[PDB]
Amino acid sequence: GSSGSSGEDLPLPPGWSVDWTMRGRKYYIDHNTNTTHWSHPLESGPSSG
Repeated sequence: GSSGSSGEDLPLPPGWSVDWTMRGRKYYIDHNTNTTHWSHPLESGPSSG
């Protein structure tokens, strides 16, 4: 099935941007709050809609 809950490339909100570090980790950046998150912002308590 799924590798291991690595990610679902969910539709990031307006203002966010994902980037891979040298090592090879995927992190999401929030330009609205100026903060980073290892896991998707919608995955853990999205509270969007």
